[PDB]
Amino acid sequence: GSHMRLLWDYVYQLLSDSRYENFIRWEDKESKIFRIVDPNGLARLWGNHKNRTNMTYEKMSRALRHYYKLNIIRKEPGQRLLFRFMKTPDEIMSGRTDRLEHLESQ
Repeated sequence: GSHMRLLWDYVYQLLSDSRYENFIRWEDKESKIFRIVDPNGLARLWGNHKNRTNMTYEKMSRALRHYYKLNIIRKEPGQRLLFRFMKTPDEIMSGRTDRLEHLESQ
């Protein structure tokens, strides 16, 4: 495509498709809540998307940790790989992940 997906932008695509629901899945689509079902598998998707060898779940979690501050994704109380989108892409693209587009290009 012409538009590269961010890590959070990527999970959306993975979230809505079943072939990835083993790596990640909506827990509550309309609440924008998702569980990372298999982060190891999911990160290989991430590295697959960005065409990187050294892309691990650690690398993905870095992005997530950054997304929290930038009011993108949040972390729930108690669960492991559960995450809730603080905002939706339309809202997030209002400057929050503007800088992000530049680092998540690699």
